[PDB]
Amino acid sequence: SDTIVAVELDTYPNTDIGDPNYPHIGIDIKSIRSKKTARWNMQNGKVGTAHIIYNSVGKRLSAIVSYPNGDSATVSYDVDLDNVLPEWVRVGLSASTGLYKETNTILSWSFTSKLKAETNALHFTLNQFTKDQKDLILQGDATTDSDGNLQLTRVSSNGTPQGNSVGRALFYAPVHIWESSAVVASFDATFTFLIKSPDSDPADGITFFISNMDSTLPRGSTGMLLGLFPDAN
Amino acid sequence: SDTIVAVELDTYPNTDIGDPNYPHIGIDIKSIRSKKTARWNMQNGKVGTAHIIYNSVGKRLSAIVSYPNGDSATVSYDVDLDNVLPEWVRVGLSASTGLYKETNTILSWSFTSKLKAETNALHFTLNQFTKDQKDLILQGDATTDSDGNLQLTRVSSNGTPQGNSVGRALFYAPVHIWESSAVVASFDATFTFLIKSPDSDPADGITFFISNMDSTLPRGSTGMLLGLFPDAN
Amino acid sequence: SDTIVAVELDTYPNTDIGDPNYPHIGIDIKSIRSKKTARWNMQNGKVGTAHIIYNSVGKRLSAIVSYPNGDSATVSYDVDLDNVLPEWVRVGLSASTGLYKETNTILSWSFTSKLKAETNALHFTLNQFTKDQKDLILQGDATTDSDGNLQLTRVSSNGTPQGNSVGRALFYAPVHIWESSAVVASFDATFTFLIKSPDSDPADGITFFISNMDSTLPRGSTGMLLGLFPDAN
Amino acid sequence: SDTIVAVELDTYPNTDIGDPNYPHIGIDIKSIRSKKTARWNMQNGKVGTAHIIYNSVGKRLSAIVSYPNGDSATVSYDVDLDNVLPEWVRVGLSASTGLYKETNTILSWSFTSKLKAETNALHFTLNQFTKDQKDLILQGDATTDSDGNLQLTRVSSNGTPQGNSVGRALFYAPVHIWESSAVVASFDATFTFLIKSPDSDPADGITFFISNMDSTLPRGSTGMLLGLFPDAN
Ligand SMILES: CO[C@H]1O[C@H](CO)[C@@H](O)[C@H](O)[C@@H]1O
Ligand SMILES: CO[C@H]1O[C@H](CO)[C@@H](O)[C@H](O)[C@@H]1O
Ligand SMILES: CO[C@H]1O[C@H](CO)[C@@H](O)[C@H](O)[C@@H]1O
Ligand SMILES: CO[C@H]1O[C@H](CO)[C@@H](O)[C@H](O)[C@@H]1O
Ligand SMILES: [Ca+2]
Ligand SMILES: [Ca+2]
Ligand SMILES: [Ca+2]
Ligand SMILES: [Ca+2]
Ligand SMILES: [Mn+2]
Ligand SMILES: [Mn+2]
Ligand SMILES: [Mn+2]
Ligand SMILES: [Mn+2]
Repeated sequence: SDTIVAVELDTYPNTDIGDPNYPHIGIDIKSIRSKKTARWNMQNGKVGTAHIIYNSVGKRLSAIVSYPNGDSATVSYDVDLDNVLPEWVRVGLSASTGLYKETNTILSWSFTSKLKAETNALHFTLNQFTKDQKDLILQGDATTDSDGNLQLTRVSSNGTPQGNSVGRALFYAPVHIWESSAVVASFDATFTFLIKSPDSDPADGITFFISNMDSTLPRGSTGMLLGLFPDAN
Repeated sequence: SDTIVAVELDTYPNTDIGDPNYPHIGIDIKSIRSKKTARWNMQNGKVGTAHIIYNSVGKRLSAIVSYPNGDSATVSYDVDLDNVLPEWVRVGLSASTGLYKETNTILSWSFTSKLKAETNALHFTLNQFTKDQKDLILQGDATTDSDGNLQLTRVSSNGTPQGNSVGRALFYAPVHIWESSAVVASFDATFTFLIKSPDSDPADGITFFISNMDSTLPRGSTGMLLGLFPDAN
Repeated sequence: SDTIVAVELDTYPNTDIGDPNYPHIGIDIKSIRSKKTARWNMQNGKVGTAHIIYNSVGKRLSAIVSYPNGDSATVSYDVDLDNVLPEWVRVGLSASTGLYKETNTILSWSFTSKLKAETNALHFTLNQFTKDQKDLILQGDATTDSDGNLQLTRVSSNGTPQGNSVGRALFYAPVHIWESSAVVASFDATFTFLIKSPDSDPADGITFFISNMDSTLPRGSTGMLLGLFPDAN
Repeated sequence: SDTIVAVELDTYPNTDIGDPNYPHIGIDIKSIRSKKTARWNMQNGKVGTAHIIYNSVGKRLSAIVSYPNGDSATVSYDVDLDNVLPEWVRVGLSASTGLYKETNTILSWSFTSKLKAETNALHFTLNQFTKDQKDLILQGDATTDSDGNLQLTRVSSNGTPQGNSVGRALFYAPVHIWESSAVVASFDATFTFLIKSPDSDPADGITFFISNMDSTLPRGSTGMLLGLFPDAN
């Protein structure tokens, strides 16, 4: 059993497991059933930006996703992540397709963790994903293509997405997401993405997630489960 | 009428104007009557650290003050500061003494503002306050001493604090604390301080504050009013 | 007499005052006659990036300018800037036109100064130049337009550049570019620009510069003198 | 054969292999015989700071080490590190004792790498070394003690250093120290250390180093060879 915290860019409504009946952004604390969601107008073929922000003093996990034309969606959830995650974690990106499909392309990814100037800190930014990105752990169908972009889920040589794909990219170094001696733990994550499908109803979405160090893809996690959970509890 | 947002390190309980009956940290939104407070054990003669954190997605102003031995106090307040402050501001530090006194010594001050990589951003750190600090606006009794520390309120050549003192230090450049085109505005401030008095009941406290650009010290603002407000409304 | 250090993007060869017979990048230490230059292929209508880097341990001022297609020009000069500049400075951007013209448009500007975690530090990034940018000091013809870009030299409502223009933009807060107690002083500057002319031989260029605090535009400084020097000595 | 670039804090003069006849700081490019050295007054029992700075435009590797009382030593060497190191590396700290001994205690370590806002970047800061620091690779005698400090070489429960010790600490994630598409590669490293011996002539020193990813401690590298080289060529 992996422990999971995640911000989800859910493009396909699986209303049976709690989804609203539209594309949406959500905050997932140890369950695919988001503790809080917001309506999200996904824009086929456009490059969006997700910003995730957490603060251990305020104990609020906040996320906003937006597109160059302005359209944004925002969700927030009161949660003390020091009561959820282990001391050391890995951070990652995941994505899935199912019966409906889409590109799950990452163009850039940034993360910053700070423990507080006796500050422990970790920060990375990736704007070009080389073929052998030695500081990323790729799982499932995730690969890096010839444009220097990360393809979380399978895409054909044409460029057309495929269904029933799962893929995840984890940063190589573990993250001291909190330590006992800290008065301020905090982190911020940013990624830009390109989701494009022929489907007038694409699937399934992208997430940013935090998990225990040794986390691999749970069996039975494609489509609605976003490569994060074994079931829908 | 200046517009003021402030985190206050209130060392003296003025219970008539809403104070708890102990030293405390508070969040002040356009009034000395803190919207939220927390018990704070001030430690005479020790160097404390204040950390202030705000996020426009979460709309939570959080603050924590602590000492090297660990003792911390934390307060948070839900407020959308985009609905309170003007677009351009100055950030500052203030402090007062009244009938009871204390040193209000600043040893270091950091600020970071980010508008979101089309990011407008401003960040400064001051660990030594030279005699003519050309990037600080000093108001009232504030001066910089021979140890490279900032003395917000008057201290004699001996080193003994004086009463009925007011002093403020504002950063020279205005701060674009938000702009309309932003999806993420956020800021963080940090300062270390040394509060020392012969009084078994020192007064009055230090604040970090944000205000309109042309803000000067309001008349009638010493002691309990912390150099921020003209009255106690 | 202002004291000036500058990296120059010289688009027009004024061979009489030391220029090479091509567009070039140069390092200017208290004289328009660059201490060191490099050939630069300016690309009409494209957005370039200039990166300026200095280190007080290595005592090397380095600059590189480049375009999205890759073409770059690099120049370096051994100089101890602690022996040239005053303790407190302002940093800026300037540009000129003369008999030949060009747009001198700034789209983004970043600066970072660090004195060394007892670090004094100042850092700003400007990606949108609002109409009233309260943290920039505009001089001469410099204004901000309706696209959120900074126009160092005059451009007509059409968008066509004009000749005999001078303009400079200085950051509002002075910069502690060095202090005596430092073991490491260092700074880095970045700006992106758009230079466009109908002229098959545009003029005159853009610079990033450091100067004394009270520096205004010297008389007789347009065209080849880049708004920095009173003469060509 | 590992490829090695290193800044060395050489406390013991091994004059047979090129050392000056005093403690010194040096720049080591693929050989223990420093390309450039500087006199260094090591201060027994005091906490020093080393700052290492490199820039791909200036192609100068610079280093400065200093103590709270001010005494500093500075060395610089013109070298294009893009012509020396592989694309992906690990960064580390090493230290040795031999016939003479000393503590080789690291209290803090920071590193920052930037490829240039299409910036790839990696940055970490470690101010407390927990018992199981999951983001450090420890080699040889390196361990973390009960004060949250890293002990590169063996120290007894008393706190007394031991001779013939070797130890290295490498950051877990590889570092894209340069990529072909970059116009600016650069990095900066900082570490604070405590070197203390009963010996009026302690040995051997601490280094910061960059090496190929799979680098382990070369056989025959203790004492004068600083855990970096197999021989003295
Ligand atoms: C019909 O359901 C399937 O397809 C949808 C959309 O692709 C997924 O959400 C789901 O998990 C299944 O894989
Ligand atoms: C007795 O009241 C005075 O002194 C206290 C403590 O110094 C202040 O809080 C107050 O504003 C007055 O100046
Ligand atoms: C002919 O010279 C004029 O025009 C050129 C190019 O515009 C400038 O460099 C120069 O200073 C004069 O203004
Ligand atoms: C006598 O030489 C030995 O001791 C010195 C100082 O400890 C080392 O530099 C050297 O490599 C050997 O180990
Ligand atoms: Ca779903
Ligand atoms: Ca009070
Ligand atoms: Ca010229
Ligand atoms: Ca030696
Ligand atoms: Mn969902
Ligand atoms: Mn109060
Ligand atoms: Mn020139
Ligand atoms: Mn040596």
